[PDB]
Amino acid sequence: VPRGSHMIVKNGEKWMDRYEIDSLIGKGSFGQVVKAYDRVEQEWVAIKIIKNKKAFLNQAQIEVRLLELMNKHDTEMKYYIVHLKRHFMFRNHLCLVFEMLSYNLYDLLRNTNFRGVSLNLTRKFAQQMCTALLFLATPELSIIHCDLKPENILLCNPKRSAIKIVDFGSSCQLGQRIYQYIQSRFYRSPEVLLGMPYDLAIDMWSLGCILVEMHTGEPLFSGANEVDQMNKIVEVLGIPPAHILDQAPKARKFFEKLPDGTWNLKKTKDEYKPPGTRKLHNILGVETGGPGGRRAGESGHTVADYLKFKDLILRMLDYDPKTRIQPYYALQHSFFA
Ligand SMILES: Nc1nc2[nH]ccc2c(=O)[nH]1
Repeated sequence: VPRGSHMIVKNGEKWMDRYEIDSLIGKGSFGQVVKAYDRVEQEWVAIKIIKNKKAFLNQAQIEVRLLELMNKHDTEMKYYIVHLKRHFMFRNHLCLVFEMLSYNLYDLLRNTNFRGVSLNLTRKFAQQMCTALLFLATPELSIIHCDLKPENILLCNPKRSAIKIVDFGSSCQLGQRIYQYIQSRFYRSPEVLLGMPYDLAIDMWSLGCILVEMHTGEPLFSGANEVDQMNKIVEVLGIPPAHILDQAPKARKFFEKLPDGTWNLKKTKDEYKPPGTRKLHNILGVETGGPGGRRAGESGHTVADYLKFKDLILRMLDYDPKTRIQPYYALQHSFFA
């Protein structure tokens, strides 16, 4: 019995007279992902190999149950979610066989030297992500991904705009509270930072953050820790509404209630732009040629196009999860007309 939790996988070995192991795609907390040729089906697959560790086996069983639930649906909207072909035990590890995709949206931004992709390509990603979130919001699914980020959105083909969401390992269904901290910090909603109840609206928050980053090349809210994160959110969006902070278990981690009942930022131990003064209108360069002025004298980047993009993003970054724009209504926005 091996001492380590990982599977030993040798490039070029063949599993079960079927899978020809090519190479390592990625390592993660869960285990590893290997590129393999399925000689039976004559196609590339990505095999996600789960560590022999109880916590990761449990996350992976949730992942399998949620992906299989999604597969029973007929709608074309299910094809924005990575397809689980099958799963098996091999050398005492749970192995999930996925369709093979191309590189992730972070890799795409790196290939721009972090100058961002066009507003036209951003629009195509936005429309597909809003469709994927509408699918997850189907009542019988009610799935919260809980870890949307550029690294978890993959292109199907390196020369095309089609994308899929991957990695439902941290996912849950509406009403569940499983993990103490959720979402990647730069993409983490205010309700999660505040220790408030969370629903599918946390994934729309993440999507808003992602789409700005895809066009500017830089994360909207690049916090070094939860306090720095909330402070970067407040630079752009102002102090959250009182009706939210008055109910937030962790309001006093970031804010302080003054004698008159109004909320301000908490005093530091002893630097940010004043609340609401880092305007998204200027981050996007709506009137000034887009990010860094670089989109002036290119088509598809008009002031009208930028106002529609800014307006949709600010509806996705509503502090109030009850009023934040829902996928069904985001798809009807004039940005997609
Ligand atoms: N390239 C690639 N394809 C994949 N499909 C499913 C997961 C995954 C991945 O991590 N990389």
